[PDB]
Order: sequence, then structure tokens, then C-alpha cells
Amino acid sequence: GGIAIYWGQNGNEGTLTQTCSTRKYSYVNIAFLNKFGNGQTPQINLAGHCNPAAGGCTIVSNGIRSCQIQGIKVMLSLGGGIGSYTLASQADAKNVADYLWNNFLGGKSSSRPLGDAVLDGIDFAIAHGSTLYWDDLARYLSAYSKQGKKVYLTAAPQCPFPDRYLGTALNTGLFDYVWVQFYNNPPCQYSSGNINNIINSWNRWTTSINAGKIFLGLPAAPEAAGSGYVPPDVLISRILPEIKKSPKYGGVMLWSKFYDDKNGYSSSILDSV
Ligand SMILES: CC(=O)N[C@@H]1[C@@H](O)[C@H](O[C@@H]2O[C@H](CO)[C@@H](O[C@@H]3O[C@H](CO)[C@@H](O[C@@H]4O[C@H](CO)[C@@H](O)[C@H](O)[C@H]4NC(C)=O)[C@H](O)[C@H]3NC(C)=O)[C@H](O)[C@H]2NC(C)=O)[C@@H](CO)O[C@H]1O
Repeated sequence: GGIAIYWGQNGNEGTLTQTCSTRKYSYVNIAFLNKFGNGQTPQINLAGHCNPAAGGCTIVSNGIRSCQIQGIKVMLSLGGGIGSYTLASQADAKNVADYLWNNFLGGKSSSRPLGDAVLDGIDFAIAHGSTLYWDDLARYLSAYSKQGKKVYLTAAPQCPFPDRYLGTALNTGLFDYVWVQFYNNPPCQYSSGNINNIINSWNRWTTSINAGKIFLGLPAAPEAAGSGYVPPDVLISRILPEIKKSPKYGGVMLWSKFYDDKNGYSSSILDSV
């Protein structure tokens, strides 16, 4: 399979162009659009990379196009660990979908946060807030694909199945790629010497929801998460040999680019994914 990487939450992790030119990632999720819904003005946060206000982040279009020409699919990640992002109603879902279309997809806007580049899709990283209307948002976004260009739909649900926020949305069967987060969740993550919980969790995710492919989400380094880190050798010799048996196996997802560099994770596991 391939590796999906999250980019954008640390200005020292390099440009999007450099990130994709490493030839180690097949998918890149731009994190994050952490503010929207309930009447709020949508706002993107790319840490120290750029300031979105006044088109300060429109330069990212160069990276987006550079990645795409390399066959890499780039999605705008909604949510994240921090943010007042939410959906107050089904109408709110429609408004946000149209916003995303005109500002990040095939629509039109005089203030597209990341430039004129057309992202490949939208990533759902909803970890808190509203538990409703996310399935509506998925449906509305998906409906836009009928205009000519496919709007990819991906999701980063917590490993505890089913996911409290993305369960209904994933039940629609509209998602192409689902990278489950097997960390920051003791019941379904790796523990020194024990891979039972993560494997048992993987079996539940691959034998339920209907999506294109399912990925194994992990922290790129011990510092990347509070818990759940899996040493490269363990992943390679114990975990990958098992999860890769599933026909739905898509590969591995990593948080994040910054921590991948400091730990050299993808460089160690790439070929085994
Ligand atoms: C898919 C998913 O849900 N992923 C989870 C991760 O989100 C989570 O990692 C933590 O994510 C939050 C954002 O959600 C991130 O917060 C960011 O922190 C940086 C560093 O302090 C801030 O960057 C600074 O921004 C200011 C302006 O706002 C700049 O002036 C300054 O230069 C920036 N500094 C740097 C170093 O660039 C961001 O502003 C802030 N983002 C937001 C939206 O507020 C945390 O840092 C992430 N923590 C880690 C360890 O990466 C992860 C945690 O394990 O869990 C995933 O599931």
C-alpha cells in the first residue's frame, strides 16, 4: 500500500512541496480547517507555515499542484485536536459544503485560503463537538463529484469502534480512504509487547464499514502522541504481516510530517507498507 501523511501543524516540518518530493507519501492531508459551523467564518490553521489572512497562505497552491503532478492526492483536513469546528444543523452542513466547494474545490471564491489549486478531496478529522450532520456534509460534498471531477472523501476516526462522531458518515459508504487512529486510545492501540488490542480493533474496522481502503494510523514518533507509538521493528515484524492480509488494507497513516522527520519513521517502514 501507501503512506498518508498529515502536514501543516508545525512550521518547521518543511514546505508541502518538499514533503511530497520525498517520494514517501501517497496521500497528504493539509491540517487543519479547525473553525467552521454555527455561523462562524471558516478559518484554516497551518501553524507557523503561513498566515491565511489576506491570502498569506495562497502560496500553498504551488505545493498542492507539485504533489498532484506526482500522483499524490491532497485533501483538506477538517477538525483536528483543537478547534471550535462544528455543525449546528443540516443546513449548516450544506453551507459548509458549498463553502468548501467554492474555496477549496471546483467552485469559485475571491479569497480561497490556499490558492487557485483544486484539492482532491476533504478529510474528516472530527474529534469533538457535534456528533450530528457529518453524514449530511459527506453527502453534499459527494454530490459535487457529479459535476465532472471526483471529490475524494477521507476520514480519520478514533480507533474505538464505532466512532462517536464519524460512525454515521462512514455508514454512508461514501468514503474512499479511512485512516483509523490507533493511538491516544488505550483499548485499541499498541502496548509494549502487546499487539492484541490493535489487531482486534483492526479486524473490527475492516469487517464493518464499506470504504475504498482502510489504513493503519499511527504516531510517527513517541512525541507525536500521548500514547500508542509502535517501534518500527515491531510494526514491520508483528503488525504489518497481519493487517496486510485484509483485502481492504490501504497502507499506513502518520501523524505527522514534523515527527516523521525527527524519528525517520517512513524511511524505516516505507517498503514494508
Ligand atoms: C487527525 C487528527 O485529529 N490529528 C490529531 C492532531 O491534531 C494532534 O496534534 C496536535 O494538533 C493540534 C492542532 O489540532 C496542534 O496545535 C498546534 O500547535 C502548534 C504548536 O504550538 C501551533 O503552531 C503555532 O501557531 C502559531 C499561530 O497560531 C504560530 O505563530 C507559531 O509559529 C506556531 N508554532 C509552530 C511550531 O509552528 C498551532 O497553532 C496549533 N494548531 C491549532 C489549530 O491551534 C498540536 O501542536 C498537535 N500536537 C502534536 C503533538 O502534534 C495529535 C496529538 O497527539 O492527535 C491527532 O489525533
